[PDB]
Amino acid sequence: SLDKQLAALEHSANGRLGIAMINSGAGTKILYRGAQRFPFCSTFKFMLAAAVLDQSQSQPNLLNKHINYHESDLLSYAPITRKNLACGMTVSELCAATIQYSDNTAANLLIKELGGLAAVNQFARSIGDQMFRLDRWEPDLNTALPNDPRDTTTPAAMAASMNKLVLGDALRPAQRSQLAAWLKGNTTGDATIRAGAPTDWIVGDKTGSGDYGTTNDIAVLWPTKGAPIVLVVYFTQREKDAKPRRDVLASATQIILSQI
Repeated sequence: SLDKQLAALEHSANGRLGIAMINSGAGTKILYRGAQRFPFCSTFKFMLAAAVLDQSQSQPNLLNKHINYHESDLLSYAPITRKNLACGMTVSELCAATIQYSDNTAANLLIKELGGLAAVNQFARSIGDQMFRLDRWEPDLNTALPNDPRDTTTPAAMAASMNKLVLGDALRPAQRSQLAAWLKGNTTGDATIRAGAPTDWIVGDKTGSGDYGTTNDIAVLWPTKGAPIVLVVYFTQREKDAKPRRDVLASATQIILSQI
């Protein structure tokens, strides 16, 4: 039914579709391949910023530590860090660049600042997420090889972690609002979940893309008009150099939100 709809959609796009939708207002969930591993690509940056915002509770002044960096830190996608190379940036500025632009160098500077890759994995365990695993730095974590467990999570686990962080009480209200705000002001997701949603709902989201035409989006949606919704949509294809399919994420989103 909903299965056959999602199964036909993913078949028509030559790939595998991973979906978790949570409605905290009713508690209900919707899963499709919700316990299968998918390469998370840049959507891990949501967990990264949440880890910094988490620490900003213990250390308030963290959001203002100034980070100097070097030409050697720059990557192909580093719009904000490239611009500020000769001046450096604050931890809060790196978070915003990381979430709202998917700046790869900003992400790497934040990983190092948190205490390395192990620190991100530790943070996920600390909120009860046993599926998340970060194995590489940017941009290597986007290889997305089929059935490769590195840099993966499951849709259900990512949805549960986002729900706890953006809507649950894993963060204090200001941190939570800051995270929602960064998500809400994301500029990279106009053609994904935001497209398939009602046009007056407000959406906050983090995209990801990788090889194998991997196209990801994770979002909190605020209906005007009801209780908030967490939607994870992960999509990966069979051909290594396939074009991304943001339309498929749009189609999956309107198929899912039809059930509400």
